[PDB]
Amino acid sequence: AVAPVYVGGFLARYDQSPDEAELLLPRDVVEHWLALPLNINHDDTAVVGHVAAMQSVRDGLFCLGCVTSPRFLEIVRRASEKSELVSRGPVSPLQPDKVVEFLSGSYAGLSLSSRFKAVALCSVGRRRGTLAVYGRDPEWVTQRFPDLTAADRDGLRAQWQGDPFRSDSYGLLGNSVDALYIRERLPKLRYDKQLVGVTERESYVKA
Amino acid sequence: DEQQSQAVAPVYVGGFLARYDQSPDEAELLLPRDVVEHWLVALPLNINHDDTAVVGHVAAMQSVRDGLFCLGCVTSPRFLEIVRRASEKSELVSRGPVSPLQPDKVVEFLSGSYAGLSLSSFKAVALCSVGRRRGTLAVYGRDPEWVTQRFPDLTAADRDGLRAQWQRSTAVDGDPFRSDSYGLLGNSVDALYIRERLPKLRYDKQLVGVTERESYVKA
Repeated sequence: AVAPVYVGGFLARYDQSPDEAELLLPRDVVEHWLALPLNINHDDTAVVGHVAAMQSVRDGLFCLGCVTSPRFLEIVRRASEKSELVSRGPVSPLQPDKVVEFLSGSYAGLSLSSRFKAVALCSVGRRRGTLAVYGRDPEWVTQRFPDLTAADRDGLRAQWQGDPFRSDSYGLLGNSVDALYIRERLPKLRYDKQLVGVTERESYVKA
Repeated sequence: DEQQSQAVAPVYVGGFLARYDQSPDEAELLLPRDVVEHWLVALPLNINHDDTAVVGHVAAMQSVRDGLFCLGCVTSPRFLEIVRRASEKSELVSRGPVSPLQPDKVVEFLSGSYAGLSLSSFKAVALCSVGRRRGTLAVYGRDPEWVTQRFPDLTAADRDGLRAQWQRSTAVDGDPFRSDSYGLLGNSVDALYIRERLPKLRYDKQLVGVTERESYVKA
């Protein structure tokens, strides 16, 4: 469980038009700019790992991150054991993985904060199509996305191939109540799941 | 530290455990007035039906015109301290309650997290994210009278009945809470996937008229 956990997904979809103008992120700007810390919902006292790769592809900006913080993984491990959702396990093929499943359930989205400053794991991203996919092997995670080509993965593989977490369970729990009041949280996540062709039938995605 | 102390003071919670005017689709959730009044020592108060998460006790239970109403008291020092620490790391709580009300981090976190009531078969009363029976909105407050007053359906007669009960030292209490922050965190992801959580909660609030009053309810 405490072993590293990889997370991948789109930080932005070019064909997607943001609601707020501030979330506009065109291809040329992204390509022009192309390690970023990985934190929990933009709280820089909650860094859990780092972005291990970023690739601008046909449909958007894809990234792969690695959750390495032992403190964070341990807190997650303990919490996962007290989750009814986690206890239900994944769908038929995949084998149970409490930590990966808790992470899939709690932080189902990605959020690129451009103050690029950091990638935050959050309950749902503010940009659509930013579903977060967790797994123990980065190849497997990248393979969860149909839009990526072999050439796309080669570029990503080339990249990914003191505990920074200064928060606690209390902080994560305080974050959880905020998550319950995010409007259209599940519909957004399902929309994202649809847009990137990821199913619960071949991943740990809970939405 | 002084305010920190107030935060961990007792929290009362009130609301209907069942609405006689609501017909549930599932038979296991049926709870008729005659059955309630017949069955009608303090019941334990727990978090989402977890025996290892008892946070207090029920201080009053009353069958009134519109359903079964109950009042409970959250007393566990450990649970309250956990909640206090988490409440300070919540954007929702930072925004505060509707104007006139005094901010109360602990009361607000409880109002946001465990907005529903769920009566288990009487064995216990559980604070949950949303109850399976409709109209089971949970209302938190520092004083029993105030909480009871948030419900327009209760008459002066109804309150006098409840009051007599809570003014009356339970067997539930040292600290009965045998869980921790990790336990509550684990449970919080479960709540994120309950279907139509917010709509149900808004329907509940309007059904019991808590909308017509001002409270710490976040839904």
